[PDB]
Amino acid sequence: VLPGNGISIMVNGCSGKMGKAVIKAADSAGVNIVPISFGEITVHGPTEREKVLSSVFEKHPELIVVDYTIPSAVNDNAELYSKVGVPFVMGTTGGDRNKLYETVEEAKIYAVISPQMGKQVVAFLAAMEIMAEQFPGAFSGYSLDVMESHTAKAVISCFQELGVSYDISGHAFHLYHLTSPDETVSFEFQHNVCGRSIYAEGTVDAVLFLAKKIRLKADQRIYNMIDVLREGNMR
Amino acid sequence: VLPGNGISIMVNGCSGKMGKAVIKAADSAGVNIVPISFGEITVHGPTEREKVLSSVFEKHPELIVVDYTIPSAVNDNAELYSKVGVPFVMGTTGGDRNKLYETVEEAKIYAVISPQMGKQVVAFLAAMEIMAEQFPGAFSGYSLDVMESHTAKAVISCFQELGVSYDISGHAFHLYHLTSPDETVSFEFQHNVCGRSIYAEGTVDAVLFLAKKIRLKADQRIYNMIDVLREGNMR
Amino acid sequence: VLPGNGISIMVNGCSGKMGKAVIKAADSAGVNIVPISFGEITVHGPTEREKVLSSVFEKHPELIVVDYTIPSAVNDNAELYSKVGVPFVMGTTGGDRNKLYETVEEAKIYAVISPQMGKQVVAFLAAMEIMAEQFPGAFSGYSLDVMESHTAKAVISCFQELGVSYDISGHAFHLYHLTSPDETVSFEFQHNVCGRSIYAEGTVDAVLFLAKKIRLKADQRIYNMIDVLREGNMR
Amino acid sequence: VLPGNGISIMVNGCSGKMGKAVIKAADSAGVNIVPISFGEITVHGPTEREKVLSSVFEKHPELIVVDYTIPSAVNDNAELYSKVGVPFVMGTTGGDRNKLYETVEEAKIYAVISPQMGKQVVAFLAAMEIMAEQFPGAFSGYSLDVMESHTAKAVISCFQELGVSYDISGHAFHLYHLTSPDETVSFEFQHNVCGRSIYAEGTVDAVLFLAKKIRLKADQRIYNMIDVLREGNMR
Repeated sequence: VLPGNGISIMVNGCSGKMGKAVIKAADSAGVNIVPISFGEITVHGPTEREKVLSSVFEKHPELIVVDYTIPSAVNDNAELYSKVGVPFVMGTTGGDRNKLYETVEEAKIYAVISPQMGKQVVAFLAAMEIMAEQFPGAFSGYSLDVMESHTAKAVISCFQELGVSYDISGHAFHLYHLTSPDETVSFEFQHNVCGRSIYAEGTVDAVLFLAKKIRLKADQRIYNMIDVLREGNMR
Repeated sequence: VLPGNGISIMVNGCSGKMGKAVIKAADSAGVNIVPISFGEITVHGPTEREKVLSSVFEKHPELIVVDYTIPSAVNDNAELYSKVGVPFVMGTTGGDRNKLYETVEEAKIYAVISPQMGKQVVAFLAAMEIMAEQFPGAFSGYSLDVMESHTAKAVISCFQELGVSYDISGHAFHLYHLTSPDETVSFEFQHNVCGRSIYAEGTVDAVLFLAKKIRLKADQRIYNMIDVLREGNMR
Repeated sequence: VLPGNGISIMVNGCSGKMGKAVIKAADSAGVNIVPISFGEITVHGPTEREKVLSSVFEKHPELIVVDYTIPSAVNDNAELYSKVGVPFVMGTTGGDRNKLYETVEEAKIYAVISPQMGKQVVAFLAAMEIMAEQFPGAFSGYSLDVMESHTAKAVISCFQELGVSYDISGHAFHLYHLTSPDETVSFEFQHNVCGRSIYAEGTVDAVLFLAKKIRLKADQRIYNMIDVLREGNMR
Repeated sequence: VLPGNGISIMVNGCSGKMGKAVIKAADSAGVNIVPISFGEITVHGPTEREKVLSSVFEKHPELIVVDYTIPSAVNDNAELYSKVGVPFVMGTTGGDRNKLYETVEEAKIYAVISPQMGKQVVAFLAAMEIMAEQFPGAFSGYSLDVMESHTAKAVISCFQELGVSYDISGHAFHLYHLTSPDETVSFEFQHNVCGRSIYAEGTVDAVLFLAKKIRLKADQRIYNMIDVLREGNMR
């Protein structure tokens, strides 16, 4: 019995390398994928939007849209989902973020919105944010050195809250090096991603997460990746 | 105005390389160090224990003992502090741990007891324990590889709680490597300590922490390093 | 003036993810790519091999074949190149390696044969082999720990020659950790590859290398990646 | 049969933390240590230098001096050894280096002079220098990032010779990170030392090395750590 069993997604972003990875991952999970898309699959022109989508959501009431698109399209693509009344999971970056949440909360529609869908990265982030809030000053006097490439903005925000001083594509690489005042203690965290699979699997995870909240007819309609993580592994 | 200003410690362990590091660190903090010790400083024979110590604690009511000693001496050295009524900070390992806490709670005496006093290591531990409890399963399917040398037992306990599979001297070294199922994501944590300075500074930290709880006449008498970390930097 | 300027390759392996990366890299270098292939490009059936290829090599005398194929095809695909008399660069693994060199040396034909074409990896290898031969025993008594994933067989051969004790897809990851006897010294080497671009660029490098040896009418006909590295950067 | 068996050293630097580590290491190797010293052991005033030392070197013809001292004392302490005619191993930094070699080559006296005595560090250096000279340009276009603390000047000299772009106490730490142009390949070297034991053991190694060259009545009188490494492990 697959866990995606009984769930359908529409993947608006079918051509992007991200969209593909999502398709691959959803297919593994047993999530069925409807063969229509927007701006094997039949892609659709950017007119007649409501009617194509309303009639899919009518034919597939278990449908959840996945949106991985363009910052200019966010506020537009969200105004569409809310008028049709279909839940969605959106990891796209950009747009009037305040207007985008406004749109969805007036619609009382169900959604997961997180510009970052690598759920393992989020967890490490959240730990280092809990640590910074629970144990203020614990690393007072330590220095931080960073190497990166082409997210780490919160990480430095935490280490400052912890008392430290400091000055989607293929690969990503992050290295953070904590040194003690007398330089006799070093901590080092290092992070390598090759591909977008980690983001796919987290998108699928939000999907499965969000199907459950719909089914349970939950009162909160809008969720983030931390919400997803707290539910536990649904796989 | 130093923060150790107004605080005195007796360092039972004056000859151990640890004891020295504590002395060095306490001296930096402005903590005054009484020149008597047990089993520059005048070391004392293991008889007449109560009287030597009672008359120091009478002469120095702001005294806090620091104990870094032998596992066989723990339950004995604690029964002494409680009869004199002097607060202590004990990082020694071993002994009947249940009998040792029993001894101190009957005395209603003030103490910090943590076999691990590198407070930065504790914080990382606590983050990874919060993460494991808040986000069950977040790393389901990841494999863990470990390299070590001559603590990491909880770390593997967490990563199992997070869904992962797996098979005091001079230096210490720990490396932990998390790999994703498709092996396209890696996290790596690495940890090097050279010396005992990190433990000294944390012992001093518990001391300053514990002076405050005494002064404030706090109701809880027995604390651990997590308690110390939650107070914030006192330096 | 591109450095691939004036050079043509045929890429037998046009469909493999490796073959693609080679095409991408050769295109950057200015290497022209003929649109025929074997077992945009027109792929050809596995019969009439000599005639198709003889007439390309007649039409394109500056042609160099690149072969990234199947171990069963090595000894066969090499017997073809030698009868036509066309230089090739082959990174495929497998086959009767002794029979494969026999085939080419009787033909007195020009070739680069290296199952490993990431030239940067080869260099590190060669350094650690020079070190092992020049400085026998230099790491006598050090221990070696290794983490890997899905090459490192020589690396351990070296470190044994240096006195140490020990027990093509998307990503690759290698970590090697040298620890001193008293465990107060650690060296750590770490190696991450995401993609096949590094192998492409080295294949192209052998190509440019081999065009020069042909042009200069050099007496040695068969080369490896070390030969390529000693020539210097040709880019 | 210890390998230091039959060899005696005088350790001018008996009080420095380095000198101690050397003593510890020489004692392990079976090297006998004479109980006189300069500027258990009896330390000597800085006058009557020649006579004290001439009469030790007369009483102990197998003596080899080890010098770990002050830059101002180098040129002076070397002029002393040469007039007495006693071999020495000197890792001290500073002084007129040209005048210091001049002094020793006129004396035709036997010596090892290397400001760096961690022989394992030297080996890695020499490999990366062989690599830079044998394979010019091999890392053309790679970027280099460096983290350090309180040597690496040659390392960057090599990586520039390899085509890369770039902008004695307790602990030491070095991390070097090589990234490919498309950022899909990373190499990382990392280096941690805690203590001076690694330098001691290399000093002892030069000593044993130098006893052999004396015994064999070798024609070259002045050696470096590379010479020591090429002999092989003498332990």
